[PDB]
Amino acid sequence: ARTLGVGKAIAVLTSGGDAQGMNAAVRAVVRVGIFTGARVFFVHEGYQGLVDGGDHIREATWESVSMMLQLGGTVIGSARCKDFREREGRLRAAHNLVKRGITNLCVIGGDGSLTGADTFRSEWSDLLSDLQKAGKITAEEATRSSYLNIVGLVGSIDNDFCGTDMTIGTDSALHRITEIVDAITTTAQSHQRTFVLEVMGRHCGYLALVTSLSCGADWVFIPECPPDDNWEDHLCRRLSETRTRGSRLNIIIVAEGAIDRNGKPITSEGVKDLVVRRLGYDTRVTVLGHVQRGGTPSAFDRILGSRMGVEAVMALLEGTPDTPACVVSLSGNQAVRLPLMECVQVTKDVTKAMDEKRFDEAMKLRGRSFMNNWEVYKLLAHIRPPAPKSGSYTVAVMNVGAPAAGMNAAVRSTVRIGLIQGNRVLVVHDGFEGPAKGQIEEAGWSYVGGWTGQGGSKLGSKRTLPKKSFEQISANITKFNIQGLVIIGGFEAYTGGLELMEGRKQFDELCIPFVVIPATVSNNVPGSDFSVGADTALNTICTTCDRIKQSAAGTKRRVFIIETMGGYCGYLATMAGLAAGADAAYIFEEPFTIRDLQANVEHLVQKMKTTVKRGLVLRNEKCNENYTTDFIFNLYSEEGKGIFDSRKNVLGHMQQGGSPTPFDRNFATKMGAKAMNWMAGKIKESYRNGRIFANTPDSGCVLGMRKRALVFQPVTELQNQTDFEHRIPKEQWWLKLRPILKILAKYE
Ligand SMILES: Nc1ncnc2c1ncn2[C@@H]1O[C@H](COP(=O)(O)OP(=O)(O)O)[C@@H](O)[C@H]1O
Ligand SMILES: Nc1ncnc2c1ncn2[C@@H]1O[C@H](COP(=O)(O)OP(=O)(O)O)[C@@H](O)[C@H]1O
Ligand SMILES: Nc1ncnc2c1ncn2[C@@H]1O[C@H](COP(=O)(O)OP(=O)(O)O)[C@@H](O)[C@H]1O
Repeated sequence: ARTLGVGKAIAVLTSGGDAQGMNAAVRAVVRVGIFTGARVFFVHEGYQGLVDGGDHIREATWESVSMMLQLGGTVIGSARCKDFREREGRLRAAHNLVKRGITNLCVIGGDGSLTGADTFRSEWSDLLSDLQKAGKITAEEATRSSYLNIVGLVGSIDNDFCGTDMTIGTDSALHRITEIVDAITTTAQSHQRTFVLEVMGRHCGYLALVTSLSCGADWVFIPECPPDDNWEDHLCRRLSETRTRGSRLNIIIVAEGAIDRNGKPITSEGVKDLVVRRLGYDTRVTVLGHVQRGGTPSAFDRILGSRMGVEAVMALLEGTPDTPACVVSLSGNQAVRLPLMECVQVTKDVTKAMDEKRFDEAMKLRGRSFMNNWEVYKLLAHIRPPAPKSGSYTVAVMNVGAPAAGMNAAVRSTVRIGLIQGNRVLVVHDGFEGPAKGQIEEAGWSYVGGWTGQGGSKLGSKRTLPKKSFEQISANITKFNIQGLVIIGGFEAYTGGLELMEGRKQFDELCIPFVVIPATVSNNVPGSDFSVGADTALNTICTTCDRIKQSAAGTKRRVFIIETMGGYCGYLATMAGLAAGADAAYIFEEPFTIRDLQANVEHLVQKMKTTVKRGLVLRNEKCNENYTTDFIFNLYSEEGKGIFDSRKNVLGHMQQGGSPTPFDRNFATKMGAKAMNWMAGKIKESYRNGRIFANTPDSGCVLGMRKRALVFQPVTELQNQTDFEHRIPKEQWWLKLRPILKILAKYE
């Protein structure tokens, strides 16, 4: 309760380099801290200000952190303080903390900033014994002894720190690198242009690799897996092969830290020389640099910051004199608290691992998804397909339902990995209306050329179901020889999937296996924590929310009521509501009585009266049939008659050809591969009599992200896990957030 951090005060601090999201993190720490009834002190300019003092440590006020969520970089400012690397420095800062009573330290930094704080709470003890030779009164110390616990949120655009699935800013970083390539690409038309982007990457190929998977990079260079002997030619033959195969351009991403087998760095510029001294085409080089670090923070990063924030402050109060250092982290999509040292003493271990030419090892400590992205990437950018024909299983891929950003990313993968396996792959136009009307065709390796970035649905999707036309489809699945189905779509994908099983009872043809890759703006599919194209939507809501809000700022003291999409699923609403820091986001999964609405409006008002000048009120397009937008609006209006102005617009259904964000492109890529892979199997094990017959419920699935790993779940199994009238899954991880969303809004 709010009786947790009373008689307790904490110092927050950025350190290291600006990472879009640090502000949101700070804000969280400030507010949740003040909320725990504790006191929060700012401490400007990284570890410096802590070393310095007085003027560098103002006390934080609630209002102090508004207008931050969306602001790039750090407002509490960061520095590089070399002073802190030595004891004297600490003696100095530690002095400054005990002088103000602060006993809790929040450090939002990185591999370094972290290990600094790390090796501080460490030898803090004697630091006190030392401060007693004169320093301060042993009385202001007696009761401020062994309780200086510290936690550390990892900000970092290179996302290298070991232990967390995402560091703050890297999504944003990814966005930047993408926007460029996005452009660098949509207009290179004019000669076989060959770009050479050099992205951030000390001793970490993450942004490097990922940017390559989204762009459809022709070649990459990553620290952890050096090209070893040969290659120039490899890359030439490559860039050369693709030349004849037809191509407007080439993109060769290069991690900064790009080295060769021997450690003697491969230079972006050198790559350029090569590609020209050999095949010679206008080959240019760009070196993004310190921009990747700016721009405004993405929904994810705004959100990740808020989450880590609270996790930090909590870890800070629940702290103890018998507990080790905390490093809140995202993991399996749930916040964890990992031991600081363990983390650092490891994240470090990956560099050594690399120092010694032990890259297989380096690649190991990175392990996770990394290794996959790697293998999957090489595969998809791959030279080309081997010897086809023969008794190759043939699969069909289709889209079903409302369109999404990522569908093309998914289809492209599904097909390619398909051909890499040696299987035939048909492509279906217009979801189920497809096998039915029979608009099916074979997809060659190019059919999906550079789709990865294209939004909307190249293939065509319709949310119509299949039952009413099994005759037709079964007829076609028999004529085209479809013997496996990969369905990319949303609730109708799942729903039409269940509709398939039933068919297995009446039709032999239907007795093939099928996977369902979730692609829905709304994130309403049972089976996964995230569908594809959700971020892309969620990232557009956020944007225009910020616009609407931070606009017409002339009228001053005004409130906006915004209605987001998502049917009955209040994911978008809830998430955006938290990313654009709205005072309230009325969603369906959490019913509200008018006694609430009031308590809620008799609340924004008390704010529009004092501190705040702009109000944000988000409402799910279905949170409730009577308390309509128009209801909420007028209620919010009248009630704020004197005090403020207020307008209300309905975003409605947009993102027509909305280009998928780096994350959706990746998510949609990792999957369509993971499925065409899994399907290779089921078609294998479902063959028995020179016929293929799946009639188990192991075939026919929905592939979803489940707190930590993808899992093929059987449709029939999810049924009692899903509300069908509202078309929303029954368990929704994110409802767990609402509270933290109401906290940052200063409620309860
Ligand atoms: N080993 C260390 N001991 C003490 N402070 C450190 C250490 N490493 C880094 N720092 C501090 O972290 C801040 C920035 O270091 P950097 O190496 O840039 O960390 P990061 O990679 O997390 O941004 C500076 O205040 C620096 O003094
Ligand atoms: N845009 C995002 N929206 C939601 N979660 C995200 C986003 N970006 C990263 N994450 C989180 O980071 C986790 C770990 O990512 P990871 O396994 O390394 O794959 P990638 O290499 O695609 O990040 C994702 O599974 C997800 O939980
Ligand atoms: N797109 C790419 N970017 C960077 N390296 C690549 C790419 N594609 C292939 N390679 C590298 O080519 C080398 C050989 O490719 P591989 O698939 O192992 O077949 P083979 O070893 O017979 O040439 C590997 O080191 C692989 O990492």
